[PDB]
Amino acid sequence: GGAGHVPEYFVGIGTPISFYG
Repeated sequence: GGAGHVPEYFVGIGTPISFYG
């Protein structure tokens, strides 16, 4: 996400570098 709690790391690359909620 951006400032969430759970990691939005679902992709392999380095796109998802935040957390969602």
